[PDB]
Amino acid sequence: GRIGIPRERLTNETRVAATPKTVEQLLKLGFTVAVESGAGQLASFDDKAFVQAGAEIVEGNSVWQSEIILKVNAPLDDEIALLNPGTTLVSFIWPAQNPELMQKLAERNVTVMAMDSVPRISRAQSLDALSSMANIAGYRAIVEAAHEFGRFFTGQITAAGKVPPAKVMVIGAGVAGLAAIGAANSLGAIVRAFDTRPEVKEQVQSMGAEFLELGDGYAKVMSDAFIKAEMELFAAQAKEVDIIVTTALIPGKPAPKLITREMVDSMKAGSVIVDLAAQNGGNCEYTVPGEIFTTENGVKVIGYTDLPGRLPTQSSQLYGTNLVNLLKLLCKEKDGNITVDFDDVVIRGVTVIRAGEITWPAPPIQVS
Amino acid sequence: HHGRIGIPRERLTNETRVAATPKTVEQLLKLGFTVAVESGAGQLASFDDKAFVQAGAEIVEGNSVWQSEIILKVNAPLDDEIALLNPGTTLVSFIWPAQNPELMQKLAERNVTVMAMDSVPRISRAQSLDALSSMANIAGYRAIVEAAHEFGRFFTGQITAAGKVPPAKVMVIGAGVAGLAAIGAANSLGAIVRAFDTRPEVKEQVQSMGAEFLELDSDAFIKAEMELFAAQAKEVDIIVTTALIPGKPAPKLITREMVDSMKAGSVIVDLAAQNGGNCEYTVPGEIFTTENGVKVIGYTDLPGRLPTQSSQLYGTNLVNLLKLLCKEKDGNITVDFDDVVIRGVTVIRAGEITWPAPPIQVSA
Repeated sequence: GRIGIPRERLTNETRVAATPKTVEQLLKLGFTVAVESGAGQLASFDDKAFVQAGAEIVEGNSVWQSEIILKVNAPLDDEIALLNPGTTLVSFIWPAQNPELMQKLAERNVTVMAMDSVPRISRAQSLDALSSMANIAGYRAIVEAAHEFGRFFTGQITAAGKVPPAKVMVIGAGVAGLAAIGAANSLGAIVRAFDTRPEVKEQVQSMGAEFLELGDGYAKVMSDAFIKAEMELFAAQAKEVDIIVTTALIPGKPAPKLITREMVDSMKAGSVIVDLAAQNGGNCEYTVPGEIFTTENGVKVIGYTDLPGRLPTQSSQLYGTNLVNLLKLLCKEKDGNITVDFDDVVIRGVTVIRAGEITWPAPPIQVS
Repeated sequence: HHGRIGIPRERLTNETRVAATPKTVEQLLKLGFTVAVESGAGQLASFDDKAFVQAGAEIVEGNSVWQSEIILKVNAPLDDEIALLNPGTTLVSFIWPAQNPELMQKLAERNVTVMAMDSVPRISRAQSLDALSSMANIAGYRAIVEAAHEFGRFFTGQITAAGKVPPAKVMVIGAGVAGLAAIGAANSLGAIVRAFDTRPEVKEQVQSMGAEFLELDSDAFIKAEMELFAAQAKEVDIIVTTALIPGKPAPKLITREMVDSMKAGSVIVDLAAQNGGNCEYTVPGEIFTTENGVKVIGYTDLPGRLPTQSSQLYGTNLVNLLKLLCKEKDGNITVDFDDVVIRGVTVIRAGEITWPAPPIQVSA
């Protein structure tokens, strides 16, 4: 029952699937652990920190001689061949967006658990890698914004006068949005947030932010009238806020253009936009994914797509913990053995390949 | 023109600040002056020509800015700028007369008056003019912004579904203006802050910010001070060090061995870098990453990395000096050497060197 933690080989990836702390937890579940030399380096975990935790350090491709492989990103083409039959791989996969990856992994005769496919039910929250990375992203977004911003975020009285607080608008109050509201409010900004779902109002307000206000709900938010009013709201806000964080991103779909060139052009010089939808084209029309773009009117549009990789220690610890929590479901006894029980809707949801046969997608959850 | 203030574009390599903003321009006109800003002077600080024009300034090209009765700058004029200073002009900028006798001589020969913003006496009624404090305040804030950007973990403690994350631990060395601003920024990010200062009178300030005022236990004092830092280096994630006296080599307070003992991924922001740094690993102008994975931030331009704020506060410092110099609000400068504040700041008066000012009793 050996778990292998490979070094992440996707260029510029800084995260690792286990930390010294998560390795201790993995051993308490009866597994042994091998970590590939250098795997945690960019996340500030040296080989010897892993050895202190009770892992064995291995070089080269011998980490792939393991019953279980825990990774962040999916095996590259040249890593798929190193998966041996009967191995359980746990990583991000994105099966819906990667049919060819699925076929390649299936031929290897492994069991694959995609961390993007954890069911969004209450009991799976300790396993939800998407929420873990989103929460880090929202915090990191405000750090990135403070870095690029040329003014105090924090209102204060100095001898040379009273400085006002920065004004921050956050579009989308899902997990990333809320984290951004939280970090912004801690820095003493006047925070404002918009979300199409009225249910989140009370949550947004408890964090200290203003909830912005403008045939089922779905039709409503899709209608020309609502979309016109929403664009008007954003145009007006753009004129008075210093920082905008946009988070409206659905996996696999192009991101909606909520912040147009014209809105950004209306902004005060030195303002910052952090576009957390950059990996799907961005919520902002000026966004160049992977980069900061500066407009003619002096606005910095931040479009990095690796915010969690920019908090690599935190992301590795939280993601690693998500994996521990999945393995707690897989290994209820002492004991180092994995049981893929499809009667557990969380397991069923996450398991996208089982012994060489594609089991994705799972059915709608319908429980008695 | 008489009563015209010229705001030149800064020429110093990589300078992003400007000596006036649209808001200070509004204040300057309220004092009876007119204002010419050299085109682009505010660009790097996010003040475009149009914002100055909207505030009431006139935009001028290159040299025209020097045809003003008053010139406000950040950095001292370069040789080719000095030659464009006309007799009777009043120049306000950082000057650093001790470090620059040659410059003092060249300005004197132009028969100008010079107010050195580094020479504001450290008495309480001059706080609103103290450009050194404005900049130190900015640097402490920005030091924490740089630390958070480079740090690979949450500063802020947090309960998550995937675990409870403790807050970052921050040690600030020196609780003068910059140290206190660092404390404040770190607090805003939810960090546990500890601070050390040799002056016991800052204890209540530090404790009032919810920070721990570290205690000890001349060669006995230094050794116990180094033992505190060595012990704290093993526990904290971020060290901000601020022990700097203008014109003097910075004491090495954090040694290579101390940094070598820290948790990997830790960050040091060394605000004494411009005088060699308090950290032995510091490389002024750069981040140096140690073999054990600690980032040592040695930037010497923290205020230039917050240029909009730096310009605003410094520009206000200049307004407040002109409020003293222009009591009638009529666009006329009157230098009154009975006021110790003006006597201190005035380093050349109409061609005559007046620095150093007679000895004075002060603060800190």
